Amino acid sequence: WTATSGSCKGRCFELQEVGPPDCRCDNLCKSYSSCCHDFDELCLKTARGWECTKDRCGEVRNEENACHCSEDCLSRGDCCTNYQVVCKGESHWVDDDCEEIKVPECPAGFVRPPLIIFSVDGFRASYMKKGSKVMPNIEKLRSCGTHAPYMRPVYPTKTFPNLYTLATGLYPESHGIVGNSMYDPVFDASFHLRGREKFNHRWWGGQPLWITATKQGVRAGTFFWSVSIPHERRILTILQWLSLPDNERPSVYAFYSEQPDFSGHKYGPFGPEMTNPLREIDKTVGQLMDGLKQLRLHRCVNVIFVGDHGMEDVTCDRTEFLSNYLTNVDDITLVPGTLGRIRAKSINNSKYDPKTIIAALTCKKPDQHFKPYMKQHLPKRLHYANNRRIEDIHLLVDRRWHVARKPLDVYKKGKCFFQGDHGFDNKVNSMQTVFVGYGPTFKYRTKVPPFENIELYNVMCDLLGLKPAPNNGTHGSLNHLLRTNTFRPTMPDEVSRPNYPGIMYLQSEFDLGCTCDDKVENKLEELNKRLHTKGSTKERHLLYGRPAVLYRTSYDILYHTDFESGYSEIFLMPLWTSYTISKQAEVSSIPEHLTNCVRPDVRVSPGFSQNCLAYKNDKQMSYGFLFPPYLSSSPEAKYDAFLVTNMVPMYPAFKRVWAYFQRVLVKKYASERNGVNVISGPIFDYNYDGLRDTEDEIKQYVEGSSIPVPTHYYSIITSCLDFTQPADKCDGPLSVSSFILPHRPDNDESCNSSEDESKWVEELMKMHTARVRDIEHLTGLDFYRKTSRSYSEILTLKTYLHTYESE
Ligand SMILES: *[C@@H]1O[C@H](CO)[C@@H](O[C@@H]2O[C@H](CO)[C@@H](O[C@@H]3O[C@H](CO[C@H]4O[C@H](CO)[C@@H](O)[C@H](O[C@H]5O[C@H](CO)[C@@H](O)[C@H](O)[C@@H]5O[C@H]5O[C@H](CO)[C@@H](O)[C@H](O)[C@@H]5O)[C@@H]4O)[C@@H](O)[C@H](O[C@H]4O[C@H](CO)[C@@H](O)[C@H](O)[C@@H]4O[C@H]4O[C@H](CO)[C@@H](O)[C@H](O)[C@@H]4O)[C@@H]3O)[C@H](O)[C@H]2NC(C)=O)[C@H](O)[C@H]1NC(C)=O
Ligand SMILES: O=C(Cc1ccc(Cl)c(Cl)c1)N1CCc2ncnc(Cc3ccc(F)cc3)c2C1
Ligand SMILES: [Ca+2]
Ligand SMILES: [Ca+2]
Ligand code: NA
Ligand code: NA
Ligand SMILES: [Zn+2]
Repeated sequence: WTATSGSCKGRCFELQEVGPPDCRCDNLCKSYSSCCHDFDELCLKTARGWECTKDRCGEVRNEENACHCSEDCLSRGDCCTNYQVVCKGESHWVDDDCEEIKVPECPAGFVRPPLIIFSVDGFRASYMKKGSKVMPNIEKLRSCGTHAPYMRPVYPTKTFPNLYTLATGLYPESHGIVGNSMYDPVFDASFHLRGREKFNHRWWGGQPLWITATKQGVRAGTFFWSVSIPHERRILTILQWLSLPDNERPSVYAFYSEQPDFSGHKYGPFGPEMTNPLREIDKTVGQLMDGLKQLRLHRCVNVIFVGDHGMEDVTCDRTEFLSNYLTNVDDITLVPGTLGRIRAKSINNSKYDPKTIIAALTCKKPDQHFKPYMKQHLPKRLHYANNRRIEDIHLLVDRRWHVARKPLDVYKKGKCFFQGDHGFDNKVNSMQTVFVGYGPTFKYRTKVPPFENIELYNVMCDLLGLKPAPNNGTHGSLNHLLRTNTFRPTMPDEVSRPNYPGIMYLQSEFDLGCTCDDKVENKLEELNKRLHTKGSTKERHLLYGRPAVLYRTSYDILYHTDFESGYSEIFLMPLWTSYTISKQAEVSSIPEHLTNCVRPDVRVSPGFSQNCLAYKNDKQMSYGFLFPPYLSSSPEAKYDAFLVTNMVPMYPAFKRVWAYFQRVLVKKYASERNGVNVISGPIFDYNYDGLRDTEDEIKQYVEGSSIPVPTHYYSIITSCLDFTQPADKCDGPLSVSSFILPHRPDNDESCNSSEDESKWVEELMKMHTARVRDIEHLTGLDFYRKTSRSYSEILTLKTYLHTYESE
């Protein structure tokens, strides 16, 4: 119930939301059908449109008008945005030359530069260049301010997850808005674009910027706008709020445009009909900036122009139907479109089996345009699993395609409406969106590399003097965007110090069931091999210092000629193995006599070692090595690679991947990058939360043993950004690529896996590309502790994702 017979007189776009049944006058009242009876008359005035003209200049104030051209409008804060231009001979903001804003130039009583977020729905990154001729205000923001060539959204690349990620700094799995449509089985409730369940606060987790601000004494404009409030009125409302007295005036504001997404769905991302909505958005930016100029705030406010996601060409004819794969299609519920999520239609159906659904969807058609996954097997870079609102079965849809349950769903929702959609994998080029920052706190005429939208919350907090709530950004990684207000983090403190074991065990103390043909025997070289075991080559193989262990554990540093490792006494294998391969390095084979060689490590007790007999008896599990024997520096150094302390558990199907990486790809990268440093290791994430598992969370061991089975294997591959310098003698910035490969007992993910590894392994690794920060979370390790570089620069490096998309 609403008693809509209250009034909006003096309450138009009030900031505090009043409680039912009392009627409302705020920017969401329309969405709730709760506005007071006189809201349209008083708060949505339209008379005479949005622009002054010469004949209105100095008019007598008429309070029916949408905006004002009368002499008193400036002091009232309600002039049309073109008032000074039409009536006082001033220029539009866009026609003024760019001049660096070295310091805020703010009116008396401003405590801090305000922040205005200008968010555009469906604004694909390439519109900045492709539409630049019809967007002159946006182009001035972009060229005069700080911009990225693009900004990466989160997955799924849908509106609500991405706008709420912008506001929170959180992955969708953590904030809880995991799609535009959702079912929460604990609540037994559904969230939809249409309707009323989406208003309940239990959907919306984390802490959005407006709450963060309010909690710390900073006032916030409301970030949401009911669809029927015209854009011109949204802008005039912001400008009116900016004229409030100092004690009442918000410091942070957002504008939201439904364009160009709305037209992009109908016309495609580059439809000829797209020119007009891009023009109209630019006009709106112009209104804002002209309005700020009238208030003398154009060199005071920080403005962020940001999109939520891009837009791809998608049509009804590019739809895959689950009815063409599954016999039992009426036993499932599908969340359809540009991603798929499947669950049982009835929780009472005990014949529902996800294994059989996954199998019926795997590599069935030669050009199949989606791939099924248990959510825990999705690329870790997506961070899309750890929420009960994410169904166990996920379909990753190829760009340009849709998935649906049955054909009747697509023509009874038989011709086609739409030409554009989004939601795909967030590394897809067409899903990338925009970022521009303009203002005193941003840099002048500065291009920055692409970054992820999860990082902006921290920066917006920095722009407002707020302490961010706990989030998934890496605070400091965007310091290079800012003139001032940088956040200067310290490196985390190492929690566990390593042991440095010497030779403490005799060979005969080991009963590991291992054998090695190594009984093959000099004082020149004897001292020399001892030196290697004490760390004499470590400067070459450990280039950025040893990783810091950020949790409590027992581990040993093991040195060798060709590699260094941090060996866990708890997990019976390395946490990390580091080695450098020069451009000139040669690949060799595993000699015949060493094919099955595993050697006891006399620095590590039998009790903290793996054993070969476990692998013999586990018919499912084999082993591999972290430092690859193929890249040994000499026949004698090769023996080190067969130490039991370099061994890790590997399914034979995974060994195909791993061996190709080690034998072929590492050397290829060293040739292309002028040497690489590699750090490899295991990851255990059995509860798919993106964070390192403790010992008691491990669900699988090598049969009969205490040797835990990794869920994934990582590698971090670092070289010199200036590739004329070798990786091991680099004076300047670094370049990195990394992966987190799922450790799976089949290659069902790769439909072409019966072919030679040269046709499928590298494609797999690109899909599972990762940020160093992703690996940090998953291992509790902190990398790049000892470089010549600034810590902020290193944080940027750690957040880099190598995407393997072209321009
Ligand atoms: C990205 O950044 C975020 C934010 O930093 C990281 O997420 C944090 O991760 C922490 C560890 O996983 C987690 O800490 C836990 O907090 C519990 C209290 O949580 C509530 O309060 C906080 C603070 O206000 C609030 O933010 C939480 O909000 C979540 O839950 C509500 C639903 O009620 C949602 O609205 C909201 O969207 C959010 O959901 C997300 O997080 C939860 C997990 O909290 C997931 O289940 C969801 O799927 C979703 O992803 C909460 O309202 C606290 O109780 C936990 O403590 C347990 O574990 C510790 C281990 O040290 C143990 O010592 C304790 O005993 C305790 O265990 C007991 O409970 C167990 C389970 O019932 C039981 O098994 C035991 O036997 C014990 O009885 C824990 O400390 C923190 O909440 C989240 N924060 C958020 C906002 O998500 C995230 O990790 C980052 N991601 C990456 C990849 O780095
Ligand atoms: O205003 C809207 C349309 C809208 C209208 C009425 C209702 Cl009843 C609802 Cl629910 C939505 N929307 C779109 C969805 C959305 N999802 C999450 N956050 C926001 C706010 C926001 C704005 C800018 C920004 F950079 C970050 C966040 C937004 C903003
Ligand atoms: Ca959107
Ligand atoms: Ca985990
Ligand atoms: Na075996
Ligand atoms: Na396969
Ligand atoms: Zn859309």
